Amino acid sequence: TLNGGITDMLTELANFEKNVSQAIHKYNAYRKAASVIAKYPHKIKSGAEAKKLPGVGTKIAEKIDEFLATGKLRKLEKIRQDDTSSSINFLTRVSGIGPSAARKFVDEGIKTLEDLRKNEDKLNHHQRIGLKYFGDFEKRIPREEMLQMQDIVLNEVKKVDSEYIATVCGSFRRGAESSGDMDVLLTHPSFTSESTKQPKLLHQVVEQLQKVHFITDTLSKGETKFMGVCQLPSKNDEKEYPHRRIAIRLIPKDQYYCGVLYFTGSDIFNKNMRAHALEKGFTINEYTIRPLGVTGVAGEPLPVDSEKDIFDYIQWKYREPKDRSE
DNA sequence: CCGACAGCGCATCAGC
DNA sequence: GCTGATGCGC
DNA sequence: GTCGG
Ligand SMILES: O=c1ccn([C@H]2C[C@H](O)[C@@H](COP(=O)(O)NP(=O)(O)OP(=O)(O)O)O2)c(=O)[nH]1
Ligand SMILES: [Cl-]
Ligand SMILES: [Cl-]
Ligand SMILES: [Cl-]
Ligand SMILES: [Cl-]
Ligand SMILES: [Mg+2]
Ligand code: NA
Ligand code: NA
Repeated sequence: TLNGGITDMLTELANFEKNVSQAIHKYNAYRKAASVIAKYPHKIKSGAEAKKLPGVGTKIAEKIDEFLATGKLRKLEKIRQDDTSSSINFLTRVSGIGPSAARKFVDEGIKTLEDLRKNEDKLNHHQRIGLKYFGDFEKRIPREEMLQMQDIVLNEVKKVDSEYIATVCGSFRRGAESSGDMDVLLTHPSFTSESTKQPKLLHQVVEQLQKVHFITDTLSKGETKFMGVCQLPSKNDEKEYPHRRIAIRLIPKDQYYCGVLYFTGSDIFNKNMRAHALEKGFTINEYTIRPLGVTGVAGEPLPVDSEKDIFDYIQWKYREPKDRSE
């Protein structure tokens, strides 16, 4: 946190652009600016010293100069005072409600937690669960809790079928001391890029996790992706753990390294890496890395046997998960 | 300038 | 019912 | 909002 103030300001700017102006590129520019300034190993002394970083342009440079001078940003003062903005911004904190739905509620005059609660009949399922656990979802997960959750998830998966491999990814895999949610990569040998020799693969696991009351709620669910709610069991007389977001992603087993690379993140590191891929003439997704032909179209999956081969293809030295926290 | 800016699964709706 | 577009999240 | 060509 050499520049906690600056990166905070840009995050806020990013959030405003995304949630209020629905200007998704401004949002990503601000987020890239914050990321790169966050790993910059010096206390920034000026807008111009910042301009030197890539992703920091002129507009962001003046803003940073303004911030270093006054301790703030007037553009943000105004935004904070603007009732309709703060309301829309607030509503997009409920899982399942984004910039559009938030703006639509605020039009109807639904602009607070109280308002949301008494208009529940107006929410889709996801939004309704998001609201249920609003408070809990605001809380981070200490890694110590993640270790307990991991041990539950992996042991219950092994119980359904010892063939499953479940790998906790996301910020946990990058060694963070706390995580927003839990992201779990799932593989079984019956599901490859060549075939689905068994159905319900994800269902079974979800079912087993619900049966032991680990999974309490479902936000959305398909054949290969689950997003719902879970809870550590508490002890006698013991106060309950908060409810936690959980993602479970079933990926073809012969496509694990591309899968674990994707799910390990961070989201900004994934973006940078994939952008660099395109520059090298490749496209990377959670399944494969493919070459782009002159025409532009993606070719056939290159052979991959380690996270590192993907790094090799695009001429990046390997970065351990802990160093992918952008 | 000016186009590109990562990639995609699931829920919901429109239009048929 | 379907596909295609959009919203929302990982 | 920023950047590469
Ligand atoms: O826009 C996204 C979002 C997520 N992802 C990936 C990478 C990421 O680490 C993973 C899990 O997504 P999260 O939303 O859980 N972010 P993360 O786990 O890295 O941080 P945290 O959970 O601690 O808030 O899925 C993307 O590639 N693009
Ligand atoms: Cl934009
Ligand atoms: Cl400010
Ligand atoms: Cl792979
Ligand atoms: Cl693919
Ligand atoms: Mg996570
Ligand atoms: Na720059
Ligand atoms: Na939200």
